[PDB]
Amino acid sequence: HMPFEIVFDGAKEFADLIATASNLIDEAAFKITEEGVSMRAMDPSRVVLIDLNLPESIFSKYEVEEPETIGINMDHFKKILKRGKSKDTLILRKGDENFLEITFEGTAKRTFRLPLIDVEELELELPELPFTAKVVLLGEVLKEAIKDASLVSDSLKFIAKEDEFTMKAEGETNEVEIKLTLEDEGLLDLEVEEETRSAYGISYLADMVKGIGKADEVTLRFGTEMPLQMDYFIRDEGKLTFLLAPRV
Amino acid sequence: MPFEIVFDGAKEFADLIATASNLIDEAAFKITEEGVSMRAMDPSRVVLIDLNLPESIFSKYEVEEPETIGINMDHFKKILKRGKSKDTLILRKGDENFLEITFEGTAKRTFRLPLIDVEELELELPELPFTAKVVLLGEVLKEAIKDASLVSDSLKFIAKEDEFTMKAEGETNEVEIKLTLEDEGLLDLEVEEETRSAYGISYLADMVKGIGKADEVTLRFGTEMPLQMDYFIRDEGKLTFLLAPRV
Amino acid sequence: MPFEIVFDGAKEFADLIATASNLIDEAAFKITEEGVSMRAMDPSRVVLIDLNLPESIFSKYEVEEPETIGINMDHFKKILKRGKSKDTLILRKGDENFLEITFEGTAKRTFRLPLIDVEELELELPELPFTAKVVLLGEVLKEAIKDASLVSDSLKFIAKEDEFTMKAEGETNEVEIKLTLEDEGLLDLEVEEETRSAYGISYLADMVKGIGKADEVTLRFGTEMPLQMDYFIRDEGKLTFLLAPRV
Repeated sequence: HMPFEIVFDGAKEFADLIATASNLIDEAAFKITEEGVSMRAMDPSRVVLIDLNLPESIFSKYEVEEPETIGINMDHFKKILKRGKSKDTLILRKGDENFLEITFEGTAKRTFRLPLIDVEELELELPELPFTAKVVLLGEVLKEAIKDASLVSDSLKFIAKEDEFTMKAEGETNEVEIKLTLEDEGLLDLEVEEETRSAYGISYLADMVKGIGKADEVTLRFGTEMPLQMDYFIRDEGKLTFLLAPRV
Repeated sequence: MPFEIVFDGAKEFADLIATASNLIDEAAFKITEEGVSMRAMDPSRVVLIDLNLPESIFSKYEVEEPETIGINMDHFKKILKRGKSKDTLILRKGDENFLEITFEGTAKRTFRLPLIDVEELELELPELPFTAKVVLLGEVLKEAIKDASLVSDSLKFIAKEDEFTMKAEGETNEVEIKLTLEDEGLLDLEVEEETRSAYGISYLADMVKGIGKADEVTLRFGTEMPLQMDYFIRDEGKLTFLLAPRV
Repeated sequence: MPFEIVFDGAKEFADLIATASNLIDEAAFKITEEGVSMRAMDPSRVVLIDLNLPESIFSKYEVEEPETIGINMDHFKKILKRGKSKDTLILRKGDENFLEITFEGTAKRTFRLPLIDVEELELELPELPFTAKVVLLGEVLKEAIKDASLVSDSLKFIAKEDEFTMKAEGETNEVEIKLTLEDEGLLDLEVEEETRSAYGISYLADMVKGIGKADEVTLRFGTEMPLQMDYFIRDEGKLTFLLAPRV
């Protein structure tokens, strides 16, 4: 565990990224190499897989001597990261000691000391899955549909056809459909190999999109009775990815 | 029995229904060729509400045959709360027995709302001998009710020739809200005789919860008489509360 | 008739009373012709609090009868939270035992807040040998108190000739806020010798709750001495907390 210094401009954007990921997980092992920071984790129900990739190109300073792996209490990390202001600089620094030093530089110099726990890593791989449908769309639409489907049901059907993406949720007698064509604003891109249907639990969906903003582009990939893969991009270089198991 | 009604400004429409459903729970909407109307009482039969929306405030108004539909107001409120200020609202009914609510904006979002049948009542609004008419900004009204709640649970209205007063007194505390024509918040006053009545704050509070700050509100009342309070939606639709006085 | 005081900007006045009520329950106001003054302790007898409002901050200040009134701060605060930022606040004491509070804006609103008899103790705001003085933005100050609240119950303050340093430590975790004259949030630093003290966060939490981020706070303290926190009210008035230290 050699020392490193990592620096990020915009402490608030970082917090909101960490907060999204932390919605599902509680402890995570961050891999720090000379190429970037990568975190890969499942939530306790072993239904969501989170994968964070922050290449070194999104950091204003990235001094990493030797590749190591630190364990972080995600909720404690978030309580601290939430004190960052939008124009603050975030500095994550480790010395010889077994804690993390999180510093905010702006109107003052605020320094926290975050104790480094140990996390047991699972053999977690991001496999190449045969997704038959791909969908880029505004977070605004996505956040909307999960909130609207929550009014009716616990699960949300996704239905992708050559020219229309559709979410649908059926309750005791109440029903909601959201429908999107390339003629719509919310829909940026739609690639369907074959007509594709699948369903996913709103509870998990609500937590994955909770930290996404109305303005962001989200990519969806999914297949008939296959995982849902949702990802968006951080400073157009970092990537946050969720893999979500279906309802069967 | 199909129809199609289109309203530009989904969020405005919600604010309207949300004002109505503060006191109502279930309503029959009368859909005719001239507009949509609804007349409901609250559970304690203290308040009559009367919503009229002429065809001229809808962008598209296609009604084949006049009809009446009953709506669970609370469910309808929940769905209407999902519209954005720039969405277009579409109220469509096919030959089936539910209500298609649709928001066209960044996406097409469609809800099916089951209809219900509603105990309708000998609901008529006779003209009553009001001796006082006040017109005032909504924020003056919302203020004086929120202020009065701190002291009492009744609000006394008192009109003389050139002063309008709301007064609320408790055991030791007391608040008074005086309005004269010189004040920006009063837009009009007409009093034929000195008028005094009192009304409950619980009901009043709920009547104005959904009223904008800069809305023009009209109050008509009379000594130991009901309080008629109305204000306009888009200058052509009208919302009326009739409120029973206190002893 | 015994006095009439007028203050343009009711919400500004409210926010000031609201600051000094986070610690105080009852208080005696000394109304002289020079201005209004107020000096109270919190129930712990740990924070001394002292408010002074020179008559030059009031648009109208007529005092016939210099006297002293007693006020239930929570009741006063409930009323004062009803003034709008464009309201004119009026305080009238007539012959009787109540304080008439008026908001003049879009309407005339009047409250009668009943006065009370407060066991006014003898409170001297003494002079103390402070060795460190710091001026800084509320934003910094409120953050440090929130930050430090995630770790500990006390907050060390540490002034050296060049840097000001708040520091809170628990069993495992640590926060540390450091300010030099090169930082935008420090505006004045005057240190006579190296100074260190400690204070309860819970009390610091309430003293700053009502302070705006744009505000300018003056800290004076010395080793194991009270903490003196000033912030000014329209440049003429002064609010002053005095905070017994933690050992």
